[PDB]
Amino acid sequence: NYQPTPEDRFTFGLWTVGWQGRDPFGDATRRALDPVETVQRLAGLGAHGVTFHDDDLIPFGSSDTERESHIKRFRQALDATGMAVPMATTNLFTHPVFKDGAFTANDRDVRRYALRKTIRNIDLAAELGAKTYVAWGGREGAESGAAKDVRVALDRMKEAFDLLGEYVTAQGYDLRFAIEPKPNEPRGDILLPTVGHALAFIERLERPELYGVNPEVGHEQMAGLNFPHGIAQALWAGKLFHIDLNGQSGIKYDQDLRFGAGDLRAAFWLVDLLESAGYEGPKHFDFKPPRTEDLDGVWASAAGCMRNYLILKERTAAFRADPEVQEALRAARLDELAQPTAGDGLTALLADRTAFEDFDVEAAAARGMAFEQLDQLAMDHLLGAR
Amino acid sequence: NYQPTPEDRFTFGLWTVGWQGRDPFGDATRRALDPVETVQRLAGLGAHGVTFHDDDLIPFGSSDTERESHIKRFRQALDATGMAVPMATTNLFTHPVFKDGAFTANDRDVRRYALRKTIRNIDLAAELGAKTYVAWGGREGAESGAAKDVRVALDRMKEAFDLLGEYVTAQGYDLRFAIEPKPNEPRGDILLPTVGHALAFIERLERPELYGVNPEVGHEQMAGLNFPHGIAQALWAGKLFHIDLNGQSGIKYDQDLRFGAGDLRAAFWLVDLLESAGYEGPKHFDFKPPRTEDLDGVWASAAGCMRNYLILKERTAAFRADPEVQEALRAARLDELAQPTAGDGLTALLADRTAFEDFDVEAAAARGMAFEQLDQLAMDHLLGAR
Amino acid sequence: NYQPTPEDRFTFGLWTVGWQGRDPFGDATRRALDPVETVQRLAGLGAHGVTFHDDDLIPFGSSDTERESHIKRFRQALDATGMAVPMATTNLFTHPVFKDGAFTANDRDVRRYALRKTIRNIDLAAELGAKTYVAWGGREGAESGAAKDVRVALDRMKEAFDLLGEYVTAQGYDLRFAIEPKPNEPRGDILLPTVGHALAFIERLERPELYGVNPEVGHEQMAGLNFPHGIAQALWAGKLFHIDLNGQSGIKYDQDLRFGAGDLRAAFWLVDLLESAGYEGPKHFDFKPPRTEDLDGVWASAAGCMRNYLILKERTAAFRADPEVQEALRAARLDELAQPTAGDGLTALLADRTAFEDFDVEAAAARGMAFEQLDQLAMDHLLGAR
Amino acid sequence: NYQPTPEDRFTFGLWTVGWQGRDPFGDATRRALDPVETVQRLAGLGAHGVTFHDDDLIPFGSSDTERESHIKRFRQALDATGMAVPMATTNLFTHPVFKDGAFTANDRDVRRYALRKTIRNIDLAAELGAKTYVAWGGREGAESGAAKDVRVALDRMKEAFDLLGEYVTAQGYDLRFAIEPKPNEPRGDILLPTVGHALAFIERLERPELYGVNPEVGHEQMAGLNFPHGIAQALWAGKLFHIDLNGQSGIKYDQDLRFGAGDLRAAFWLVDLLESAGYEGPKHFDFKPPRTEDLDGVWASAAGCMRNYLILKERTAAFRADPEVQEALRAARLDELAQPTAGDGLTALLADRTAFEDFDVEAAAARGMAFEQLDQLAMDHLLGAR
Ligand SMILES: [Mg+2]
Ligand SMILES: [Mg+2]
Ligand SMILES: [Mg+2]
Ligand SMILES: [Mg+2]
Ligand SMILES: [Mg+2]
Ligand SMILES: [Mg+2]
Ligand SMILES: [Mg+2]
Ligand SMILES: [Mg+2]
Repeated sequence: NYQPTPEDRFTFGLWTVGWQGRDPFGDATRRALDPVETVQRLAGLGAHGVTFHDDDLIPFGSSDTERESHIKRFRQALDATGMAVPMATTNLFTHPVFKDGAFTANDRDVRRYALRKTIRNIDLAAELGAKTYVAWGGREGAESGAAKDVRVALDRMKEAFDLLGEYVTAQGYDLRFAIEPKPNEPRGDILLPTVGHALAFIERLERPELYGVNPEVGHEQMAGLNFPHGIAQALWAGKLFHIDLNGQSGIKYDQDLRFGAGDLRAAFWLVDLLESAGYEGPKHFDFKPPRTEDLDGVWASAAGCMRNYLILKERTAAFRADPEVQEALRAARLDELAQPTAGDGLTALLADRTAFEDFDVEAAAARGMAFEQLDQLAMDHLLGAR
Repeated sequence: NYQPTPEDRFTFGLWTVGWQGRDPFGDATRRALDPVETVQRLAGLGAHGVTFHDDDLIPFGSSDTERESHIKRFRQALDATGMAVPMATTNLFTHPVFKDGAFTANDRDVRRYALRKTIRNIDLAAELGAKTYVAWGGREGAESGAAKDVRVALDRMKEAFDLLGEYVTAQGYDLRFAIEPKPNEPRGDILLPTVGHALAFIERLERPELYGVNPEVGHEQMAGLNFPHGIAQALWAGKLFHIDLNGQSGIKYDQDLRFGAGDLRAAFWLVDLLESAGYEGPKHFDFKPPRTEDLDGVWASAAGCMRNYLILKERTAAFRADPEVQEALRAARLDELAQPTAGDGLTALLADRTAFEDFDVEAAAARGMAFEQLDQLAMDHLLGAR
Repeated sequence: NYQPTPEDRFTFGLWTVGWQGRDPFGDATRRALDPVETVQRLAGLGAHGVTFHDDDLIPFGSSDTERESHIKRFRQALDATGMAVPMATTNLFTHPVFKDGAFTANDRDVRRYALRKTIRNIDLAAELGAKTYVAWGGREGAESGAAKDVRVALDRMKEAFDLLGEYVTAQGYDLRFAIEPKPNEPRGDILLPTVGHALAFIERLERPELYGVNPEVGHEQMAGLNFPHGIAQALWAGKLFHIDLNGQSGIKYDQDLRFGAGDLRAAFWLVDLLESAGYEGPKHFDFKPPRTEDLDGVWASAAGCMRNYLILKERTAAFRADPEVQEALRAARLDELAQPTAGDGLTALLADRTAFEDFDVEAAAARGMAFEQLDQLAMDHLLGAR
Repeated sequence: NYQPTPEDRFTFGLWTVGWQGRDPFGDATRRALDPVETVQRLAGLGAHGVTFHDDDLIPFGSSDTERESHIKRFRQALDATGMAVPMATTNLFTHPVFKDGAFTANDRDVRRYALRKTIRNIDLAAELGAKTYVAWGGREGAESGAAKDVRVALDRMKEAFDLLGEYVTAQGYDLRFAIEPKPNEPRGDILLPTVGHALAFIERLERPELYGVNPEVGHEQMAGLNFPHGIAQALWAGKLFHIDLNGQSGIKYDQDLRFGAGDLRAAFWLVDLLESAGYEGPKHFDFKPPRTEDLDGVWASAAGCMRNYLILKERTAAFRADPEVQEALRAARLDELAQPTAGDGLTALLADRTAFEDFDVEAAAARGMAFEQLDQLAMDHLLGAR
């Protein structure tokens, strides 16, 4: 059985299964969903919780009276189901006012409203229990080269994040922020386009420890990059506070496909890394069930997300448990890459003649890497052909 | 006249015009070049200096006797011509021993030799006058997911860089390091794949002030990204210690085309940024004159690099000098993006009702950005159609 | 003053200037437009005419009576402004019924509703005077491998285009069909993804003379292909019945930027080929005025498209008439490419010893191609630097 | 034990296992191989045969006498191992003389040397028993816009393929031609960039029955295209004369990875289509054993290719025979896609009111497609989880 138990820590966004199918060239094919219904039906599927946008839970223009009730209805649903809200975020992209940006919009009033919209939802995620607030600067970018000065916009993004962290520190909320990076769509080019680009911005902030990254599979495969390597660098820096799982079939529009689909081998490697690294955070799914589907094909696609990750857990664990693989990893000197290069020091490395004058480049170049053998061992494990 | 004077600070690599035309599917079409000849012929073209690889100046396997003379011949050429050597680097990719890596190779002896090869050329760049040493980890990557643990390899890259900075600090060399980032080719995926990815690694080093980035146009256009935005973030962090200029015609093999070719509009924006920012460093050209050309088409392609940048200097300066553009930039509230969002503070932003309750999202959303007008003003300036 | 006149045959879509700004992450930012408004304003901007989808002119569900009023309004505007309707097409993508395809939908009733919607608007184009009917299978395609047997779907695409030629041939209309190819978006992979792919599909039709291509610049650049080259092969086959001009900044989503932006050099080589071949057809812009813009920005974008085209007409003509260029071309032996390779015959080539035995292969290979000097001449002719 | 036998018709290139590791940034890492060595070793690995370039078997410049000895050696090996030579091709890319193209080179003497080199090796293939001759115009293309008039170059490609069909038709050989399309590398843009582009070129030939396609998986995936779809259109046109199996990790350089790697799901859908269509031709691997590997790694890569294929043969067959899948397909109405859209005729469809007036468009659009349940059934059939 590859069934999900809330111990698997699988989370979905209200907007995932809720996607009504309105694409750029077509209209909606599915009706709108209730947040309460989604929490309930996602619970019988084995999920651990749900994440949300402000605009997903509280309609825009809603009075405070309507707001409190939309929340009370949602909390009674989470309480009665057992669901969690590990993460929250702000729609700072859908409304026409967020056309040129939110935090980096050329118009100051817009910037100032984006901050107020976000601070309000931060307050909500605090009382609901969320430990991470994600930010996706989807509109923070341009289609022309003189419409935004990146240098000056990175100043307005720093300000906003450092203001949002001055509020969390003042309030005493147990929240840490996570930047979701995308290279294009909805804007032509987005600011902070990669995991590395956001990881750098963080170290230029005032309280860099409150900020981290929320990487998405297809957001990096949209740029031709290896998401597992990106997760590795963010792990290597301690800045994987959240992750978004899905599928992407090339360098094209953001498909937001179910996990496992797209590049299957890269999903095998992703599960290998997270499980070797001990990722104890939410495994969040940001997929858009295709507009050709109905509500039954919506829940089927959310169960496949969970089933596919679980099948990969079993295949990636069986792969590292295999003595044949463990011997092949040793054949490929992966054990010797964890050995420090110059623990003797620079002075003693500079006196090693065996590291230069008495080194046989030619014997060493003749040494094969045995990488092809290790890789077919992986493919047969992924396939269950062992 | 769009002629280059050594005040333009144009530099080329010995390997650029020296490229003999050996591609993956074909053999060389051009003969090898002498370093001395290249310095001389690049000097009559108006260049300011030349950069070099160890293996470009000193053949591999060369005795110390041969080495000193290859250098003495090169220095007499630079002295007699007036050429500069602003930057140097190490071939840690061509030799078969660097197949799986140099600094992050699974085999420790290889790692230890890569360091010794680099420390030797560092010494040379010191005495020659170079102020930047560039590192291109072209082989630091994989084609399979179990052949390299990125987390452990980033540990071996940190060690090597922190060892190379322990040597520069001990020797007292006026050198700062620059990481050249590439996403793929020669390996399937390379470690530190973007400018952001390298900018992050730097802030995880022990002496982060000695390290910076050397971005290349086509290395970022290979990933679908906007090189001007990348230069902006690196500028915004003070970590543009060097730059590599060329052309790339899409997400494909590294074409290393002349500057101006490829995405011409992005080269207009690149020159705009560097000149607005006051880049006072070397404008280095990393182009491979096509293998269909002869030595006369080699020097023509190096003169076009310089001519194209100069034509763009004149068009980007005329664009920002135009009152019509200056009015359009004000129409697009680019002046208002340099205004801080909440200089009144968080407390006063939280008390501004005009930033939330009394804000007319609808009037603000109705406001157009006038970005299309500013952009045609740029296109007509680039074209000289004003 | 590169100013357009109706004699330039610049057309436009009603959905181009009409785009309201709705993208997959954002609501509409602009109001809907009345076709009579579009006709009149683009007639003051120098256009030759407009084009349309069925549901752009007659709202979906409209009764016959409402239908005829909408046409009569439109026609009154055309006749008053002198603007013609050179091409028509059908919306087979916006409605949910089309979510798995129109002619290739897995359900037969939808495939029949498509042809009928279509034939209904082919009559209308015959009345309005259109000479080309364009078809774009944006919904013909898939995101999954067992959702569409492409081979069976092509039999359904053949059936439809062949039923559509039987109807035109029976009613005696002076209309020809053109296929707009696109590689992806809205579907994961779209059937007939390139200009070539549909050139081949056309040859498998019963009446292959009624069918050509509507290439769109951005569509080929979403697969990393050379648009001038593909147009060359449609010009060679004789199947360039219509052209759709826009702009694209690489392999991403269909940005539908205004013509000239994206890759200026590609636009430079398209206007060369188009004007050296005598494309007497309509120069059609299928752009999307960016959602950051108001209606004044919108009309400024349509102006840019036509201005940008006419500048390139001025610089490609000057290029091909430059005596320096006409000498560079003879040096690159582009005159000899026009000489038949073997006008003497097979038996004569096989008897020739100068084509094998006595051919000096090392001399031919030492001859340069002089391609870089030619290209710098074209770069300076594009930028007004000659 | 998914173990290959010659009855599986798995062929190989001599340049595949022969690759020495030379890439554009690196020297050779492996020694050259003797064709007799390759024939024998791949005969112990379960292959049906090998393929070859002219210069892979007869060194360039070889005298007729040296020529005949090389053939006789090779043939002795073939006859001893039972391994056949199913396809031959010509190297028209490695020598400098081919740097601007072979059949489309701007110089006529090179265009004639090409056809003669070629015809020389077409004789050889007729002797060795080959039934397909493949042509790959890796050098036919350009990096500049005025270096090649594509329309005139296509007239030179037509001339050549038509002179080549006149020679085969005169000598009575049981050989057919196949075009290997590739989008880029070694040239900036290669002519006939896709499967479709050459399907159309073939139709413009005098004897269009002697010409099919040699699609390569990685070549289409270097343009972001679906290889199973393109093969479907070659199977539909009847022009799939040969297939080249490898692996590719997205839009980058031709990695020529071993089959199975890159996108496993694409390989899963290719083996489905190939085995459901009855492709009786040779299953040819055009991979490049990575330069990180020794000769034992090399032979392990050829084994992987054939093993990976046979596993997919096991899982696509089980998929299409699963009774659960055969019910999912009927639910996705893939049976109705096989029903003609309008077997009743045009006049009967136009009389039908149930195809317009009385069609319930909102019901059809509310019906789901059940595409996600089908695909999870194919994901679990691929991974052995059903
Ligand atoms: Mg997404
Ligand atoms: Mg997300
Ligand atoms: Mg480069
Ligand atoms: Mg470089
Ligand atoms: Mg388009
Ligand atoms: Mg179009
Ligand atoms: Mg290949
Ligand atoms: Mg091949």
